Amino acid sequence: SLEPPPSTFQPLCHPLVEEVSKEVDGYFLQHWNFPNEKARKKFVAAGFSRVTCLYFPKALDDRIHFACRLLTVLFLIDDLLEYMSFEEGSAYNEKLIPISRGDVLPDRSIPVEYIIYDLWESMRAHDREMADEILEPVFLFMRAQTDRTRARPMGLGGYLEYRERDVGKELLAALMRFSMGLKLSPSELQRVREIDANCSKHLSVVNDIYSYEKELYTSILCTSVQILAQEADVTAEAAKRVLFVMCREWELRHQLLVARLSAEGLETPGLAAYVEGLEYQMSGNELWSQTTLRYSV
Amino acid sequence: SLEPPPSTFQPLCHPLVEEVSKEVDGYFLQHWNFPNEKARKKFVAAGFSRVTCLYFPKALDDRIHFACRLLTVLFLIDDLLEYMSFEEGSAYNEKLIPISRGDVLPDRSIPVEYIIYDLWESMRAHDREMADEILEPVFLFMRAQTDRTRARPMGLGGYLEYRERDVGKELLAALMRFSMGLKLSPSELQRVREIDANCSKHLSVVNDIYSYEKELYTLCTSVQILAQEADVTAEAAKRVLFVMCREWELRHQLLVARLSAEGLETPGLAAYVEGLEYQMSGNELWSQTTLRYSV
Amino acid sequence: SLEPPPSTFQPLCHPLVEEVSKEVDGYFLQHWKARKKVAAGFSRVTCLYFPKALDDRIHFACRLLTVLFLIDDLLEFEEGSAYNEKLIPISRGDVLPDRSIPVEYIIYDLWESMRAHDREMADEILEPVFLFMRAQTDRTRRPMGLGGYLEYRERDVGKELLAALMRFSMGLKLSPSELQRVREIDANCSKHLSVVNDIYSYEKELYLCTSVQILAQEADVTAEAAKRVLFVMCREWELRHQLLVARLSAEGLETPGLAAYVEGLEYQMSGNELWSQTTLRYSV
Amino acid sequence: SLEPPPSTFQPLCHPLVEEVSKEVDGYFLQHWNFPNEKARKKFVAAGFSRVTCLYFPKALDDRIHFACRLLTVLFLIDDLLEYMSFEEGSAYNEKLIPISRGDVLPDRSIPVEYIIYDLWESMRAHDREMADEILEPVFLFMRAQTDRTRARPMGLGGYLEYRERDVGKELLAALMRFSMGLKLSPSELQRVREIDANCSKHLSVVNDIYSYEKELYTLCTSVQILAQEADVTAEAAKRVLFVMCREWELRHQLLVARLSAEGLETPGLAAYVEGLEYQMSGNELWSQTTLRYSV
Ligand SMILES: C/C(=C\CC/C(C)=C/COP(=O)(O)OP(=O)(O)O)CCC=C(CF)CF
Ligand SMILES: C/C(=C\CC/C(C)=C/COP(=O)(O)OP(=O)(O)O)CCC=C(CF)CF
Ligand SMILES: C/C(=C\CC/C(C)=C/COP(=O)(O)OP(=O)(O)O)CCC=C(CF)CF
Ligand SMILES: [Cl-]
Ligand SMILES: [Mg+2]
Ligand SMILES: [Mg+2]
Repeated sequence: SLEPPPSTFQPLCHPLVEEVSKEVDGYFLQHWNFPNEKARKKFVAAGFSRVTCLYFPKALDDRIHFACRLLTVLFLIDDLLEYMSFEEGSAYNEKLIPISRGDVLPDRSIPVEYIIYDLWESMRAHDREMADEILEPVFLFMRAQTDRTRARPMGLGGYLEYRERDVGKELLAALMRFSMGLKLSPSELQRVREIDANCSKHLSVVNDIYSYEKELYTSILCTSVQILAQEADVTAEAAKRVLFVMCREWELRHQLLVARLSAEGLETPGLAAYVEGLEYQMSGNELWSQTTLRYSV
Repeated sequence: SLEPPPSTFQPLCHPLVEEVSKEVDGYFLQHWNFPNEKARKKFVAAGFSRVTCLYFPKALDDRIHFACRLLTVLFLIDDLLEYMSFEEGSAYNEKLIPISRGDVLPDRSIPVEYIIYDLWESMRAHDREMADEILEPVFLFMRAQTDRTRARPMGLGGYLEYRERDVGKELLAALMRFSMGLKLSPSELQRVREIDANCSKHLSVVNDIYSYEKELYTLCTSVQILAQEADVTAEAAKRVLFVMCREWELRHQLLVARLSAEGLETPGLAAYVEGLEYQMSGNELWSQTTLRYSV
Repeated sequence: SLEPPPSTFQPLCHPLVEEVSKEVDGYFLQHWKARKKVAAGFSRVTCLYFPKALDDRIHFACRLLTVLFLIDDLLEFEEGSAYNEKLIPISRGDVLPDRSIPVEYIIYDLWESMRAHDREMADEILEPVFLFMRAQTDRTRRPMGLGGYLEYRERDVGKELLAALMRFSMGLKLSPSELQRVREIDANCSKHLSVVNDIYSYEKELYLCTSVQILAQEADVTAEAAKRVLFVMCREWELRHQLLVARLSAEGLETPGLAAYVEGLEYQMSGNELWSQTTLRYSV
Repeated sequence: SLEPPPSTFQPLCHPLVEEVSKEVDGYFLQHWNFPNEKARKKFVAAGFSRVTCLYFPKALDDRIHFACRLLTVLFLIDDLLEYMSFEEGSAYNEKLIPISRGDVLPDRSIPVEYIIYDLWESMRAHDREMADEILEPVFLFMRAQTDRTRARPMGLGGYLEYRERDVGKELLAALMRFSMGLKLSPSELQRVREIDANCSKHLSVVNDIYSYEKELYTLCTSVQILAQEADVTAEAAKRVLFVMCREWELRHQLLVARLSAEGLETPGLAAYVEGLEYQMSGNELWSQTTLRYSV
């Protein structure tokens, strides 16, 4: 099989993983309109709350659950969208957006509508200012869930630059800041721009490495594995390995940029905690990619 | 510095290296026109025959000197071109091409001319049939020594496919077939087409990796390219490219076995495919030592 | 030899152009060589870009451009990012301008007058403007092919600054729900503006990143030859724009505000062309 | 539908077109094993010798038939290859090569085998020198008919650079020189490198413009690539590309004038570049009329 190269990074989980998993999972099991029982067992087996704790281990104890709820519903909605058309899904989420802003009261008879309205109302209660900060990142993501992918020849360079702007990863960085109470200033973010780009790249390639077998079932393939294999003319497996070393090079560069950021006296306490959180998203994303059933054939 | 990742390929120097060295080196130490003495000293150190012996280890004991000669003169000529222009250089070699075919005569007063003539007459003398096989390969190559790079940005893929056609690595393969008395038939060579590209690509990247510093002083190299596309330092890029070379090495082996499974292959190809394997490991050792890449 | 191919897009000019031009030019030419020329046609471009702008807002746009144009180039130590960055806080009004340095109180007053006419929409242009100003002062690049460049330009900031400034000029209120519906049309439009720009500014910018150089290399033809091919490509995007607008309408997603928005984008393209040809900024 | 933009070039056919066709047709009509009758009917419809007179309208009267025969057999062999695997076809043509060289006699009982042998035996008999001059161009093509295309992300520039090296266009140019009796020296050919690359792109793109739909059933053409990089329809890409083709026609005229103004144009090159012009004009008409692209 495939062996991951040496890494100075290691996966961690949020301390309250078990308590939150129970809480959040419980809520949805009683509120979410699940199809049959096999579905409820498939939901618990997924442990979305646990996935979230693996991504945001350094999240505040009284905030980690918000993230678990947020991602949980996003994962669920993403599954529903699978059985819908771009027109349907687009309209579906576009409706939940005003409900998320809290500018439209939900139809209490529809689960997803009040779960969303409630989740955001709850969030604004805990921290109005920061809760508003993640509104845009979330919608940007939601709208992207139903966007049509334009196919065009892309070399490794173009592909990687494209992933640097991935909205899913942008959502994770903004959600992580919320779960950690990190209110970074405009100057501080523009200060870690390279770090973010590098990280977003890491997360994506790691996903490509383990999601390849899945996507290669085409019964519109956009992945670094495919691109690196054709450009270097090697097998997909050969490309996966090469891509993995590249990822370690991005971990190194991360440490370099973090050292540079500090050496220049620009590492405020927040950025310190932030760039650390990012290190855990990278290691967390890797363990997840290696186990999640989403990538299972 | 840079630590090369594990390889199952091992270099090998041709046994007669030391003798063919004294021989060939001498031939040029009296015939070729060297400026002063410093030129000669350096020349000795460069050890072109040694370099050749590292690339063609399995070369027939009574043919290894030919190669050492062919590459010593090209290495020599190439060096002179660094002081000539695209018009001057293109003609310089363009003039030597006919004489090489034997269709023209070598002005005996002109070192380089009779050496090339004598060199070839000698080769057709040993093996007329094969001494010709490497006429075009050498020419197509000589003319390439004076071309002007075109203006089009290349990505990793474009650069690699481009290196799969490298005229130089093509010359090597041909000069090796000659040094090993391997008369491959057209149907065979094509059967190893992918094997030639994968190899040429391998030789070029290893070269890039060790020649980066040198070239960097003013660029078409896999190091700068991957460094820009992946957005990492040149060093990080070298490490990645090196691992990539190991994949090409593993691929080579597969291209070799696959060649026999779907129909075992003649001793010629079987031998040739092995010769290619030695150029790869040979080139690596060279790249790590040749002063050509030193500052 | 540059004979623009046929186009169905007809450029419009704001009827108050003459009025506002002298009005606006007469301003900076008081609060700012022996030359100063004008011949550039700043307020003139604005009027070609936003011909449907509201009569009482058209001068605002001319001022924001007459200043942004005197900055993009003109006054611009290849990292004088401190110059621009020192004008953002002022723009928001969080810092007062030294009545001595024109470029300062010009920005201040300018923005203060924009909020006073309409705060909401005035604040909305802030970010789009800063993003433009923050953009390009040198931070660019890796290997760029045609497709990469056009894709890069589909998300151009200046092109984003125009749509922003345009909505403010016409008093067009659009929700992200509606803007999201016109992403394709925006990307397409942004390309048209950038390539036309590249075609006529090739000489000036050459005195680099431009579709003219790239196509010339990839097709291996001269710059002028590339300009002609690029022009035909612009006519295709014009056709695509119409098709996209047709679709927006049929898909029942067209709303009055959106109907005006698209048509306005058409004006920027046609206007951008007429201008680029005449403007002595690229030495006609 | 698709209206071709203005052009200063015009298609031209060879005068002996009617006689050559008759001659070349009858020959194959009796020596070539046509499955039934439906085939012979189709065969005549193709007008292979008529296609040749369109591409080489300036061919010598006593040579144009050599071209028609050559293309006809290649066309036919291309069709039979469609019913063979890569390994099959590769071995099929790999056998006709040693035969074309005249090095191995044909099995007179197998049509394709003795039709090739005799053809080359004939050509050498008319101009041994030039005949051998085009052996490699033909073999380079034949071996490409059974090649596996390596798919990789490719932009416009990459695709065009690749087409400049198209073996088919190389064959037409080589075959054209043979048909026109133009023995170009190495210096002359090197002198028209750009011109050949420019023309090679032109023929290749015009083909793509008209073979798109055909290939658009259930991969590697300038149409799909430009449409995707510019985000326009394939139909629009075709209109843009056509204009580009006129630009290349312009480039051709300017390269000839410069090549002339620099005193580098010879009587042979003059006839050659004009021959390429008609190759571009002819290829365009063919692309619009051949049934090879229909449905
Ligand atoms: C992005 C996250 C939550 C967003 C909610 C959802 C449904 C994310 C899943 O969207 P994608 O995974 O990007 O499409 P994909 O499966 O890759 O073809 C946290 C981690 C999820 C990942 C999914 F890839 C990876 F980090
Ligand atoms: C195929 C030959 C040698 C193989 C060893 C190699 C890779 C020689 C390298 O030839 P170069 O194109 O100049 O790359 P470089 O920047 O000098 O390292 C013949 C020697 C030819 C020369 C001129 F081509 C001498 F450099
Ligand atoms: C270049 C030649 C003729 C010019 C007519 C042309 C442009 C034929 C081109 O047919 P293609 O659509 O390019 O598919 P191909 O890969 O060439 O089989 C002689 C080669 C003979 C053929 C017969 F099979 C090739 F098409
Ligand atoms: Cl030209
Ligand atoms: Mg500018
Ligand atoms: Mg410009």
